[PDB]
This record gives sequence, C-alpha cells and structure tokens, in this order.
Amino acid sequence: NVPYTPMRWAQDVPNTGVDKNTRVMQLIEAYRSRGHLIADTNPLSWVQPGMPVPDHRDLDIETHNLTIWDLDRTFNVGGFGGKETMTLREVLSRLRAAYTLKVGSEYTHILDRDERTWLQDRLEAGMPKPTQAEQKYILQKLNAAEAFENFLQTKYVGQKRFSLEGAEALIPLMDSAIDTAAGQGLDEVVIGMPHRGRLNVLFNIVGKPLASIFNEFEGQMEQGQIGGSGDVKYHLGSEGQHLQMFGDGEIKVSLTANPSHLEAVNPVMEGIVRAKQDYLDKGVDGKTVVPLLLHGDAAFAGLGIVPETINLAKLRGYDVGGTIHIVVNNQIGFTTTPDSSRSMHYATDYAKAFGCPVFHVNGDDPEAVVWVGQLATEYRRRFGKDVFIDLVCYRLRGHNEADDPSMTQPKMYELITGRETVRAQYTEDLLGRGDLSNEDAEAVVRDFHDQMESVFNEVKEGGKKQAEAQTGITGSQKLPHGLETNISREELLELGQAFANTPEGFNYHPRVAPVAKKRVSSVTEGGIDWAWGELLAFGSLANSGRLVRLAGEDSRRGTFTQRHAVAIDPATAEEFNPLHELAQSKGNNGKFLVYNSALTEYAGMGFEYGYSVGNEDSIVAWEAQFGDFANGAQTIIDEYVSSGEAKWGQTSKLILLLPHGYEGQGPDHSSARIERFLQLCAEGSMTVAQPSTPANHFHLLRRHALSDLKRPLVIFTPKSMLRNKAAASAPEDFTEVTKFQSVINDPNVADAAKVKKVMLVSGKLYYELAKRKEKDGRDDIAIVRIEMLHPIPFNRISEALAGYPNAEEVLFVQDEPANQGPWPFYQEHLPELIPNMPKMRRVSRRAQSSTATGVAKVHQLEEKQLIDEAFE
Amino acid sequence: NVPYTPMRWAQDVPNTGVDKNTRVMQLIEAYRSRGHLIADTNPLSWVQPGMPVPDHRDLDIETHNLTIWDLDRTFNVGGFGGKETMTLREVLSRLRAAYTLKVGSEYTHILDRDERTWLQDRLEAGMPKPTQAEQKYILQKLNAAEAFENFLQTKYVGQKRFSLEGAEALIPLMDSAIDTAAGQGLDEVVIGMPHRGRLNVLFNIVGKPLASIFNEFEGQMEQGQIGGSGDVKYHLGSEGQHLQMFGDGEIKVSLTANPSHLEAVNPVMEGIVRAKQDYLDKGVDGKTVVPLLLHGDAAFAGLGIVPETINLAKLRGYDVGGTIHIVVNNQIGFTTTPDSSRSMHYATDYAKAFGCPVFHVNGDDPEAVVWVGQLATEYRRRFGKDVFIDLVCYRLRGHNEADDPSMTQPKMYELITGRETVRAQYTEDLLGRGDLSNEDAEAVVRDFHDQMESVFNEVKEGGKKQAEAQTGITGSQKLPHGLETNISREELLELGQAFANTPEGFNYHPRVAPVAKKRVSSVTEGGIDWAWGELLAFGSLANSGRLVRLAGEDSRRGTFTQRHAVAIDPATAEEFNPLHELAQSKGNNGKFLVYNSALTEYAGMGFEYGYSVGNEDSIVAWEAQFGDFANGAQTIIDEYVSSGEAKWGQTSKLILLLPHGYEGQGPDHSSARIERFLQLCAEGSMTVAQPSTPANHFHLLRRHALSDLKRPLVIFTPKSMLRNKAAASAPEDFTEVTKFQSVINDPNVADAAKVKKVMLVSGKLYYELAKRKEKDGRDDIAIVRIEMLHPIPFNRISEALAGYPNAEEVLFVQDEPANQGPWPFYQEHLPELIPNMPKMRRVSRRAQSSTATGVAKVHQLEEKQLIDEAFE
Ligand SMILES: CC(=O)SCCNC(=O)CCNC(=O)[C@H](O)C(C)(C)COP(=O)(O)OP(=O)(O)OC[C@H]1O[C@@H](n2cnc3c(N)ncnc32)[C@H](O)[C@@H]1OP(=O)(O)O
Ligand SMILES: CC(=O)SCCNC(=O)CCNC(=O)[C@H](O)C(C)(C)COP(=O)(O)OP(=O)(O)OC[C@H]1O[C@@H](n2cnc3c(N)ncnc32)[C@H](O)[C@@H]1OP(=O)(O)O
Ligand SMILES: CC1=C(CCOP(=O)(O)OP(=O)(O)O)S[C@H]([C@](O)(CCC(=O)O)P(=O)(O)O)N1Cc1cnc(C)nc1N
Ligand SMILES: CC1=C(CCOP(=O)(O)OP(=O)(O)O)S[C@H]([C@](O)(CCC(=O)O)P(=O)(O)O)N1Cc1cnc(C)nc1N
Ligand SMILES: [Mg+2]
Ligand SMILES: [Mg+2]
Repeated sequence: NVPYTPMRWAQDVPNTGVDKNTRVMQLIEAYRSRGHLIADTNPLSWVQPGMPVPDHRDLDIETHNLTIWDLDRTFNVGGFGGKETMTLREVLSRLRAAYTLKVGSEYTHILDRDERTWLQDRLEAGMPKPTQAEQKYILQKLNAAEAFENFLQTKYVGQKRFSLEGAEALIPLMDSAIDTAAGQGLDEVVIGMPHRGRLNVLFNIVGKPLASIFNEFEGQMEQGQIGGSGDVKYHLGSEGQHLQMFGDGEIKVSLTANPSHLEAVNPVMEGIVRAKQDYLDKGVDGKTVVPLLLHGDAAFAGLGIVPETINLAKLRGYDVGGTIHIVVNNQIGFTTTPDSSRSMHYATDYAKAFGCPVFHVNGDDPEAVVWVGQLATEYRRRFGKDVFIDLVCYRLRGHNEADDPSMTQPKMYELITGRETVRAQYTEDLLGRGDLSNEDAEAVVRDFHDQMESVFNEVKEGGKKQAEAQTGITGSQKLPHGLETNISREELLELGQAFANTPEGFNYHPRVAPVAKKRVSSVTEGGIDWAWGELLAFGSLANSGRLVRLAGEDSRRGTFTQRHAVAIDPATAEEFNPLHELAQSKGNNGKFLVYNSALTEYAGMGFEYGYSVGNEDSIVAWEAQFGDFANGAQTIIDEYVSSGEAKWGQTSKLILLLPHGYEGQGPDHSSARIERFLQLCAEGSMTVAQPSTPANHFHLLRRHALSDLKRPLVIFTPKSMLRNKAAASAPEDFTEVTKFQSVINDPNVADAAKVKKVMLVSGKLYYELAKRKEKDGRDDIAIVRIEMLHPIPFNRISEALAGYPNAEEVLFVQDEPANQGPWPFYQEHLPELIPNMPKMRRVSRRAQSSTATGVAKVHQLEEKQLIDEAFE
Repeated sequence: NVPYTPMRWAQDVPNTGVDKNTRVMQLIEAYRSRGHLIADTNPLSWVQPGMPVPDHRDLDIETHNLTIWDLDRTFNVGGFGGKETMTLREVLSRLRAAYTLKVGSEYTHILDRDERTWLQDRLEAGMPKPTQAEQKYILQKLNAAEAFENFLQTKYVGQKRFSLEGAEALIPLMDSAIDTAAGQGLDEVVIGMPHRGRLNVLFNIVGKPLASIFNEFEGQMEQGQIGGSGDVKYHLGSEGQHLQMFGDGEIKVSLTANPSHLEAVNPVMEGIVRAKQDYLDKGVDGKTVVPLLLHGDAAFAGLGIVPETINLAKLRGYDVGGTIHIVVNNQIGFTTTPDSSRSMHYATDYAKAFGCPVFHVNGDDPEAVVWVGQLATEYRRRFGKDVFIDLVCYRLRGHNEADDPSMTQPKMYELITGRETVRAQYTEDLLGRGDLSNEDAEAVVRDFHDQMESVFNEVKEGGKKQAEAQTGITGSQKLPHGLETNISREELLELGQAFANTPEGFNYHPRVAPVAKKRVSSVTEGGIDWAWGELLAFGSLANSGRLVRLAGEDSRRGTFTQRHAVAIDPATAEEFNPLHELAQSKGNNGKFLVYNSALTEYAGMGFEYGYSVGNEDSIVAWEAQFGDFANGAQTIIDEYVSSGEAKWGQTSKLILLLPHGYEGQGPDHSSARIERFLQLCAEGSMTVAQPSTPANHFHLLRRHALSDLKRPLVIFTPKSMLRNKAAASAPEDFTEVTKFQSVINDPNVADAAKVKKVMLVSGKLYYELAKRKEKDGRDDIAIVRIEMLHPIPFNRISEALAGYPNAEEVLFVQDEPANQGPWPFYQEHLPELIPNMPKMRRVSRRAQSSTATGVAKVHQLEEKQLIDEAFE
C-alpha cells in the first residue's frame, strides 16, 4: 500500500541540449500546478468506473528526462525551500510532502503575484504541530457528533433525520473557522445549509437546547406565528453565541430557514449579510459579518443558481467581502454517481472561472481539517475574495434511514460496511503516540452519554399533548387604522428644489434638462407624472431618516426613460443623485441608494428578499424590466415571499414593481400574470394593487412604510400611461388628501338617478372608456375603478353600488383574455360578499393559450371590438 | 500609436545563480500562458473605467532578469520554432507575432498533452495567406451585411429591427464554419440565437427569400397553424441548403424558434441535435449534426441556464459531440456596462471550469475572423469537445433604433460616432495592396443594390390586405375516433416472460428478485400494480418498432423503489434491461432507453421538449422526483410547452409524469399544483389527467402514442397508491377492455333509485370514501370518478348523473385547500356545460398560503374532519 509509481530502470543520459537545471525547475512547476491529481484525499480505496481519468504523466521524472542517476547530484533551485542549491532527492521529498499527502491545493491559476506568493509560502511551510490541549478538544467535538447520531438511532428507529455519519469532521471544521473569526475581532457569522447533518449543527455549533430537539421527535413543534402551519424539523433556524476556547473572544452565530428546493438559500443569505453590514457602517475596511455556506456535491455541480450567485461577489451593490464555501463530497447523490452528475473532473471547478483558490482535504485526518479551516478564514480577511473547501468523505447509510443502497451501488458498499469510524481511529492514534491516557479517553465518552440520558428522561416525564387544529394567520397582525399620509407644502417645495441645486460645475444632458425643469415647476403649477410621484414618496421617507434601496435592470435611468434618479454630465461623466444629497443634509442620517442589477431574476429578487429580512426597518424595492420575466424567479415567489410567515414565522415588507399593460408589443411584453399572484393569496398573506393616478401610488407606498403590518406589497405599474396627460395629478392631492383610496367613484356623473349600468374596471383601460363616454354623451353609465385587488374592498364597492339605486346591470371589463387577469378571482368571491348585487357580466378578450397576439393590426381590431361590446 | 512598453535602460547583469537559459524558457511559458492580456483585440481605444486591470508584469523582460544587453546573445530554446538555438531578439519577435496581434488564445489550462500540442502547433505556424478569389468572397459577404441594414433604415425608419451594425464580421465567421463542416462531410447544422442581427442571418446564411422579410415589415405575417396567434418577426425560424463555394460539398442549415426570455433555447436546441443524430444511427464515430449557438455578453455571464446546459456535454444520454459557441461582445448590455454585469475578467471564463479552449478575435480584421472559424470547427471534429469564440466589436446605434445612448454613456459614444465601417476599411486595404481593381470594387456594390431595389418594387405593386380576427386552434387537429388500444393475450405473456429470460450468469439482488417473480406470475393470475402497468405500455410500443425514451432523477430504479427498469447483479455489477432485449429480438428495430438525469429541472425538461421536436415519431417522457420541483422549469412550461403551437405552429407530444398526493410529508412533498396547469389550458392546447387504476394509465398512454393529435400530455401520478392492493388490475382489463375511460361510475350500487347524493372525486381519495361507505352501509350515496380533467368530459358526467333520477345534491370532494386543486376550474365551467345539474357544494381543506401543514398529527386530524363532513 504505497501510493507512488516505483522508480524505473534506465541508462544515464548526457547533459546536452536543454540543461538539467532547467529540467528540475520544470518539475517543480509541474508539482505546484498538477500535484493534486495524485494526492491522498480519498478515505476509501475507490475509483468510480464510468469517469475519465486525467493524464498525470507530468509528475514522473522520466517525462522531464531525468533518471535515478541524478538523485544525488546537486542543482540550482532559485530560492526553493529557502535555499540556492539542493539535490534532486531533497527536491522530490519536499514537493511530495507539500502537495501529495492529505491536502491537495489549486492556486496557480490566480493572476495576482502577491496572492500566489502568500498561498505558496504557507503551503510549503506545512501544518504546525498542535498542543495536547488542542488535540483533546478535537476529540471532544468528534465524540459529540458521533454520539448524538447513535442516540437518535437507538431511541427513534424509523424516523427520518438525514445523518452525518461518514462525515463527522464537518463539526471540527466549522468550529475552527468560527473560532478564527472571533480572534480577528468580527461581529457575526451567518450560516446557510441543506438537510445533511442539520440537527447536528444546530446542537453542536449554534447551541439550540437538547430538550427542543427531543420534543420535535415526539411531535411537539414550537410555533413561529400564531395560527401558523409549520414545517419539517430540518428546515428551521436559530441563534446563539460562541466563546473562544483558548482566548478572550466572543462572536454571534445565526442559521437561516430554507425550503426543500436546493440552493435557493444562496442569494437570500447573501442579502442578509449585506443588510447587517450596512447597519454597522464601518466603511471599506469593515465587512465584519462572515457568510459561511454549505453545499452538497450533486447540487453544487448541477443547479445553475450556484454560479449565478457567485457572479455577484465583486459588484458595487452586492459585495460582502468574500464567502467561505464548504462542499460535503460523499461521492453520491441519491442513487446517482458522479459519472452521471457532472462533466467536470471535480465538483468545485467553478472556482477556476472566478479566479479563487480550492483546498481538497481528507475527511479521516482531523488535524488537517482544522488547519484548512483556519487558512481559509485568514485568506478571506486579507484579500476579500471567495474561497472553496472540498471535504472528501462518505455516506454510511442510505439516502435516508429507510433505504437500501446495495440495490444500485453493490461494490461501493462492500468497502463502506464494517469500517472503523473517524473517532475510533483518532483515539487509537493519540494513545499510540502517548498524547492521551486511557482514563481520559474513557471519561470523554462517559460524561457526554450521561448528559444526554439525563435530558431525555426529563423530557419523557412530561406527558404528550394531543393534536389541535390550526386556525390561520389572518388576524395575527394589526391594520393601521386612522393613519394620515400627506406631507406639508413646505416639504413638497423642498423636494422639488433638489433638482435645481446642482453641484459646482455640473450641467445636465440636453434631453434630460427639460425633465428636471418640469420637476421644479410642477410642485406649484400642477401636472405631476407617474415617475415623479414615485420618487416623491421614496424621497420623503428618506428625509425622515430611513434607508431606502431600489434595485433592478436599468433602474437608474428607467426602461422607458422616465426616472432619471441619477444623472450624468456629458462633458466630464460626473454623477449626481439629488434626493440622496437632500436626505443627508437634514441630520436624520437618511439614505437613497439606487443600483443597476446584473441580468438575473432568480438571484436578483432573492437578494432583495434577504435584505428585507436582515434589516426590518429598511424600505426595499425590486423592479422587473417587464413583468413577464418574473416567472424566472418563481421559486422565490412560491417558497419565500408568498408563504414564509405561515411556515416559519419570518416576516418581510418587500415591494415588487412589475410593469403591465396590453399595448400591442407581443406575448412577452404584455402581462405580469395577475391571475397567478391572486391564486397564491389567502389568509391576508400579501397586498396586491393596480393604481390609476400618481398621487394614489404615493399614498399606497407611504401607508405601507409607516404601518406596523409586516407583509409584502405587489404593484402592477404602467408603461404608456407614464406620459398620459389625463392621468397627471395636482399638488393638493399630495398635501390636502389624507389617505389612499381603494375604490374611486365616477367623477363625471351629472345625475345619479339616471344611471342604469355600472362598469367595474382596473388600470389603464379606464381612460379609454371615459373618453368614449364623453364623446357619445351617455348619462346612463357610471365607471367605477378598483385600485386594491386583494384584499377585496367589498364595503366600499357596496357603498358605491348603493349610490345608484336604479341600476339593473353590472359589467366587469378587462383587457386580458377570459382565463387571465382579475376576473377568475372576482367572479368566485364577490357575489358571496355582496349578496344583493345583480348578476355580473364579463366583457373581455377571448380565452387564449398564449398571453396576447403577435400582430399589431389585430391588437387594434380587438380593442375596438371590446369597447363596442361594453357600450351595447 | 505603438502598443508595447518601450525598452528600458539598465546595466548588464552577471550570469550567476539561476542560469539565463532557464530565464528565457520561463519567458516563453509566460507568453503562451498570459499573452492574451496585452493583445490587440479591441477595435476601439477604450478602457471601461470601473473594471479592475489584471497584473501583466510577467510579460516584460525585466521581471525575468534580462536586459537590452541580452538581445543579440544566443540561447538554447529546446525545439521552439523548430530550432535548437536562437537569439532573444528572434524569440521575442516570434512570441509577439503569435500571441499579441489580432488573435488572443487561452489553452494552457487543458490537462491532456496531445490536445495542448495540437493547438500550440497551429497557433505558432500562423494564419496562411488567402488567395484573391477568397479575398473577394469575403468582401461580397461584408457588403451584403451592411447593405441590407442600410436599406431597411431608409425604407422603414422608426421600426424595431435590432441591427448588426458594428458587428458585420459575424456573417463571414458563420459562413466559414458552415463551409468547413460541409468539407468534413457532415449532414446538418442547427443554429440557435437571440435578437441581435437575426433578420440578417435569415437572409444571408439560411436563405429565407427577401420578399418574405419585406412583407413582414408591411404587416403581412405568414401563418404557422390555422387560427394561430403569431409572434414578432425576430422570433421565427427557417430551413435551407448551403453549397460549398470552392468545393463539391453541400450541407443543410436550420434555425429554431425561441421566446424573448434569453438563453432558454440552449437546452432545446441540444435536444433537437441529439434526436437527429439518433435517427441517422452512425455510431460512436458519427455525431454528424453540428450545433452552432450564439449568445450576447451580458446574458452569457449573468443567467445560470448557460453553465447548467454546458454541464450536460459529456454525459451518457446527452452527448452530441461538442458545441461551437460564439459570444457577440459589443461591450454593453442595454444601458449597463461590464463593470456592473459580471465579476469575471472576460465573459467567456466559464470555459476554464470545463477545460475548453477560448479564442478572442478583433471584429475589424476579417481575414483573422475567417481563420478562427475554420480552426474551431476542426478542433470539434478531432476531439469532440466544446469550443468558445469571443468576437470583440461594438454597437453603432442604441439598444433599439428609438433610443439615445449618449444619456448614460457619453464618452464611449464619442469614440463610436463617425468611424469608418469594416467594409470601407477592408476595401481600402485590398486596393492598396493591388489585390482588387476599382471597376470590380464598384460592381460589387452596384449589383447587390439593384437586386434589392427590384424585389422591393415587386412587393409594393401588390396591395395591402386589411386586418382580420384570429379564430383559434381548437379544431385544427383531429381526434382519434374509434381507435382500440388493447393487446392480445399472447403479447401480454411474452412481456411477462421477459423478466425470466436473464443472461447467462446473471442473478438478481435478494430484494429485487420478489418483484421480478411477481411480474412473471401476474400476467396470468392477477394483481398488476401501477409500475408494471406503465412498463407494459412502453414495452408494447417498443415492440411495434418505436424509439421510447424515459429520463429523470433516479428514474432507472424509481424514487419510491417501484420501477426497476434496469437491474444490477450484486456480485459482478453487470446491468440488464429486459424490455430493450425483447424489443430488439422482434425485427422491427425498436428501442427502450432509460437514463438518470443530472440534478436540474430547467435543463432537464428543456432537453426532452427539444427531443420531441427533433423526432416527431418518438415517444418521450420526463419525470420529476416530486411534482413540487417543477416550478424550477416554469419558463419552459410557459413559453414552449403550453403555447408553442399557437405562436409558431410548432407541435409536440411530450409526456410529463408528476407525482402528487397529500400524505403528511410536508409542504414541499405534497402538490404538483394542478390549479396552475389548468389556468394555462385553453383552445384544447394540452391534455391533463389523474387516473386511478393501472389499466387506465395503460390505455391513456397508448391512445396518445397511436393517435394523430400532436399535443402534450400531463399526468399526475401516485405515491402511496403504488402499493395499495385495492387498486390492482386483472389481465382482462388489458386484453378485453378496448378504450380509455374518462369517467368511472360507482361499481357498488345495489339499487339506483335509492340514491340521493352524488359525490365527484379525482385520484386517490376515492379509496378512502369507498372504504367508509362499505363500513357504514350507506345505500343513498354514489361515488363517481373523473379521470380526465381537461378537456372536460361533460357528456359522460351528464350521462352518469342522469342514471340517478332521485338525486338532490351534488358534492365535489378534494383533498387540496380551497384555493388549490381542480375546484376553481370546475366551479366556473361545469354549471354552464350541464344546465340542469343541481348546485354543487365543495368539501375540502380550508384555503391556505402554503401547500400543506408541516405537522403529521394535524394532517391526520384534518383528513378525519374532511371525510366526516362528506358523510353529513
Ligand atoms: C391582506 C393583508 O395584508 S391584511 C388583510 C386582513 N383582513 C382580512 O383579510 C379580512 C377580510 N377583509 C376585509 O374585511 C376587507 O377586505 C378589508 C377590511 C381589509 C377592507 O375592506 P373595506 O372596508 O371595503 O376597505 P377600506 O379601504 O375601507 O379599509 C378600511 C381601513 O382598512 C385599512 N386597510 C385595508 N387594507 C389595508 C392594507 N392592505 N394595508 C393597510 N391598511 C389597510 C385602510 O387603511 C382603512 O383604514 P381607516 O380606518 O383609516 O379607514
Ligand atoms: C385537448 C386536446 O388536445 S383536443 C380538445 C378539442 N376539443 C375541444 O376542446 C372541444 C370541447 N370539448 C368537448 O367537446 C368535450 O370535452 C370532448 C368531446 C373533447 C370530450 O367530451 P365527452 O364526449 O364527454 O368525452 P368522451 O371521453 O366520451 O370522448 C369521446 C371521444 O373523444 C375522444 N377523446 C376525448 N378527449 C380526447 C383526447 N384528449 N385525446 C384523444 N381522444 C380524445 C375519445 O377517445 C372518444 O373517442 P370514441 O369516439 O372512439 O369513443
Ligand atoms: C435530488 C434530491 C436530493 C439529492 C441531493 O444530493 P446531494 O446534493 O449530493 O446531497 P447528499 O444527499 O449527498 O447530502 S435530496 C432531495 C430531497 O428533496 C431531500 C429532502 C429535502 O432536502 O427537503 P428528497 O427527499 O426528494 O430525496 N432531492 C430532490 C430535489 C430535487 N431538485 C431540487 C431543486 N430540490 C430537491 N430537494
Ligand atoms: C435585459 C434585456 C436585454 C439586454 C441584453 O444584453 P446583451 O445580452 O448584452 O445583448 P445585446 O443587446 O448587447 O446584443 S435585451 C431584452 C429585451 O427583452 C430584448 C427583446 C427580446 O429579445 O425579446 P428588451 O426589449 O426588454 O430590451 N432584455 C430583457 C430580458 C431580461 N431578462 C430575460 C431573461 N430576458 C429578457 N429578454
Ligand atoms: Mg452527496
Ligand atoms: Mg452586448
């Protein structure tokens, strides 16, 4: 059992052509670059049959024209090993000690010279010898891991737990990293991980009490929100403290919640970290919250969210100072082996796309594992980049504890069954080297088992409760009754004047200057448009002293060239952000931050959700270029935004701004899928709205921000109505009107006793129907608008209908096809809530498989037909 | 304007320590590895302000301790340049000619020695000088590109076309690659691409007639399917032939359809290629259909589908012999620059994760572009791997032709406005070197313009038609009336006996052997379960002579350990596929292929959709581990599967198998979201079903396969009912019953005149209600099952209800919450279709924000409450 190729027999060759010193230097470079391909990193003696084996002919002395006859000759090595001269025997020895034992490293692809040299120096110095105290501490942690698993196996046989057996070195690795961070003087560590070994991490790393875990197994679950539904035990989070064992340091540790969908926690936990860093506010030399992110091998290589999130690491609005990644490589999926899971040689090969180091380490050598953890944390602190650790281990049982792995992997499980554990091997080693006594070794085991037995008995004394029905979360938060959302006239003029206080030598671009002038004049003359209404809202909130953050694709200028939140000087390329300046000059320390995102919907929306969870007192908004591209973030919508409160008791106030409208641009630029969002709504989970005037948009946003109802808000925003002159607002609407309106009654009804038809509408189609009514002089019709779709304002709708006593019909008019838009929701729910209402009649486009037509002439024909049908 | 750092002044150094020959060898290695960092590949003199600049101190002679005094001395270079000895002046010259001009290359990261040597030899030989005929051909192609764009600009000013101006070298690049493929003797080239320069490629590469394009601009659109909706002009496909200009070769060229959602065509076009290769059947040395895939720079780096699809390249069921990728790098998104779009240095850095070569080429040197195209196609044919080309160019106008790019990028568009085009520069060069006459140069322009003017006038003679309403696609395909789907008794016994004809020294695993025995005995005794019903269907179809393909996560064994389509011997690890063997021994050349996929839903389902389009006569099925994870492939469901026929006239017969059932495993293992699929259905777009017996599943699959209705099928499959003994089927049900049943009436009604309540149900809840009915001895109830959900079988439901004349109530019973499951669809549609039916009454779980509870005791309590409510 020796791992190297034996020395071969050959004749001595002459020192001609390429000199032999040159050849020895090439051998050194080869080992530094490709030595990991023959390192002792696999605990099993296993090669997967279907996988290609890389060429490693570069690592034998024959390929560099050297021979056994050169082993005792001396050569110039140019500072290798801190020496100017050396023999080939000593060169080989050192290279093999550094690059071919229990740690394999990839770092030569890095472009910066100082980085490379830092890593090179530390790897060739070697792992320092630990003290006896340190060694005993590692043994305690290994014991705790294995003991916990065995206890649960004994007391609860069939139950699903996803064990960590085969990979117990994870516990001392994570502990090493957290301990190093505490020594550096940082503030917090945030963890995200999957199912494998979660209960073990909760107990041994975070410090969740043992009584809680046992209760979970007996069927008593802790409640997150009153009347909540809940979730399985391996999807929950917690908080705790960590004290340094051989130091005076202390750090906070947290673990976040997540669904079954693998790798969906990656963008969410990045956002949490960024929000926490922003709150502490320590500048560029800060970055004092550390992200620690665990993965599995099959998921890491397969799912595309992983590289998508790593791509945000060095960008202006997303940087968090680097992430420490750990891949638990147990060499198997569920019943699938690496030959069917990836086309890369290693699972961690995405690192080479981003220019980051990789360390592969054997999971049966605990001292090496602890060293690698420390080295990774130090690299992050110095260089501020991502680092990747690959922990090579195995899975002792099946995927779960009810499965038989021999059916599909017979040969692999001949090697696994009947091995001795990592705890056993390490205990044997220490006793052998005289580093530990037998009395000590036995006490370590006995003490921990006594602790667990004690707690278990205490838990079983208390009787088991019986099941009870879950009520719901509808009334678990209060509504802001009697809150006023108007600003003063002084405040409105100051906001307007922010676009005139340009810096010293700044000028606007010729096509932007008219927009700025209109903003200064409108706050006293009238004609405020949609975009200026939105900015007035965010600006007012920033003045009061809040952190406002807006992010999305092309969101600084706007997709429709309407926002201009940051302006650029054509001559010098200087930037200017008016509202941020004004906020910072009022002494409440408010901020207005605007960012252009990368081209992602899954990672984009995920990051913003996380930001909302990490700072409860911030105002966050994500924008989509068109609302049609939001289906690329469906996982986030379904698993976090819509259902997080009911499952885990995690609350959020994220705002989604989704453009919407039927205007003839085709099937992927028309519909944000209102029907889909209205399906997800129940128990008052989130608010859904589609306002028709800038002032109403203003009032909706401000109500959300100033209330104490912590639930999301989804707004369907316009595209062509942005520049419609009939939709503009007057200043009195921002300063004298006090509240948001959920239903707006018809403002052009002469006599209410002559009305015989009522039309209900939502959004931009109002302005077409009103136009036609005026032209044809109809005094028997009344158009009523619905601004808030969910929850249903049935009291106001009832009040409006009651104002027209001679009405005979009610028409529901929408632009969308009959199987889309708000009609399906309303035809089901509204008749029950208003019993005395006449039967409703739909007027819309026909039902379709696609969203809209692709021909523009057909769109125009359809619209004419629709409005004609509405007016008999 | 010289691009190199000037030589510096210094003293001559002694030849001590590390020898100078060693230093010259290190300089050679540095240029081969990192020389691309200073190459002349950018047409503009532009450096983006916010982006980090890599260290390139490795490329100057000072860092290797050499000096101007070494330039004329001679050194040993070990075969570089085919010489044993050389001067430093000549070494620098050659290195700079190979790695620092108009082509920059990355290839040193490749692990195989033979690959590296092949590339190294060709790059250092250089680009061969082209003939005069070849040169004139390049000029014709450049002219065609620019001329086409200018014509459209003149005749249709405002209209959106997404121009290729700034990147016209794409046309000769694509032509070079296709021409090389024709010379190799291959069969077809399949193209997938986005919006940028699509109309140009359709005309100049594929050969779509010019009349068609002009008609599109005037509003007349070609119809795909009768009564279809359509799509915009830059989302369409076509077919054509390509003849070799200087050869006797000929090849077929195709371009596929796609939605606005970027990069969603990647898995689809890979599947198309694989299906076409499988049909030709030329073995391992074949792979004679070439995939050519175009991208944009922002999308390539940002979206996660890109690396997810590249990961399938070398896997057993997905390999297509390599893909040629072209990234059109115009150094801008919409209004977003690279500093805000990616954290990688180049856009093509994912290549280094997979071990593939990259070529960067200047878009203003057409001869270099043509060379790179040829070299890439040759590399693919020899090594069978992916290759990446980065074409560096610019965007002349704004994102579209109605946008002003100066507002956000002032300085960049000072360099762009008023340049001379690539056609102009190349014409000037050829006239300068005396390779072309002026008469020739003028004819090239005049002839093409005359051709375009001719066609345009012809198109405008014919009058413009007026718009007309679009009818729908419901009746555009026929239904299989009077088709019988039963097999003979001889056929059924043969299928059963396939599991007894094991190979020579093969034995089953002990826990699999009972399943095989039961399969042999059941085809005569009874008790056929769900899994055996499914396999009997696919097996029968394979025998008749069809290619049957099944793919999904853990689909060979099955998630619930139920399928065992391929078995493994514990002693030798040999594999056995019974049904494939039987099919191949019947002389119709049928196949049964089963594959375990990687852990992806987006790339997985996309690949199978593509396979169905590439071979219309195959049976394809994609399976999900649980139906809850299908929301990760929402883009494919919404943009291709549900709506492809209505938009482009592209038909498919894909089968989706999605597990479903409420059994107490929590919110991410319970619901496949039936309500969402039923929203998407309209115009008879696809079939949706939930059968309750194995024989019915058999008949449904066979009807789909043998009919001439080319639309998808979505089936909701069971989890616990797989092993329910009350659900098993007898052999007569496969051989004497002739058709699939859409409604199954109650088989335990003694007297029909005593029934006073009718219950409607679908799926596994039937077996609970029937159980209770028998226990309590209720003769006033009748339970009726609905097997096909869409389209609605209203004639059969009416017939069933008419059989109970004294019925007073109708109850709709489901397990799902009230805002989920089939209730929303049915409460809307069914009362209209059956006017005389009593009012329906729902019996279900309450409406919820999440899918299901997380506690198991609560699940049991809910189920009891539900069934009690049903029976008064
Ligand atoms: C969805 C959520 O996040 S909370 C929903 C919780 N409640 C329910 O779902 C109960 C069922 N729903 C209902 O009874 C109704 O739909 C209601 C009460 C929510 C609204 O019906 P109406 O009375 O017709 O609407 P109206 O606009 O008059 O609302 C009255 C008050 O509720 C407040 N309100 C209503 N919806 C919201 C909301 N989403 N956020 C904040 N305040 C709200 C209004 O500000 C108003 O306050 P006021 O006392 O100053 O007038
Ligand atoms: C969804 C698609 O891809 S095709 C749908 C096209 N047609 C429509 O949408 C029209 C509206 N729908 C309807 O009229 C009804 O729902 C129908 C006719 C489709 C079925 O209603 P019923 O008559 O109650 O159902 P029933 O099961 O008796 O169907 C009768 C025949 O239709 C055939 N059929 C019905 N649905 C399908 C289907 N999805 N695929 C194939 N054949 C079908 C049956 O095989 C049967 O053939 P038979 O004459 O040999 O017995
Ligand atoms: C395919 C799959 C698993 C295999 C993971 O392999 P690897 O990453 O190597 O991990 P490890 O097991 O080696 O540590 S676990 C898991 C599942 O969902 C796990 C349960 C859960 O995490 O909720 P299951 O119950 O269906 O098996 N599952 C189904 C699944 C599929 N696709 C997604 C996106 N998410 C999933 N949860
Ligand atoms: C963000 C975005 C575009 C920029 C692409 O930049 P790059 O990849 O560098 O290409 P190029 O333009 O430099 O060649 S084009 C496009 C859009 O949808 C294009 C239209 C279309 O392709 O259908 P739009 O009309 O909203 O701008 N769009 C919106 C968009 C967003 N997200 C997805 C998944 N798909 C999209 N179509
Ligand atoms: Mg694994
Ligand atoms: Mg671009």
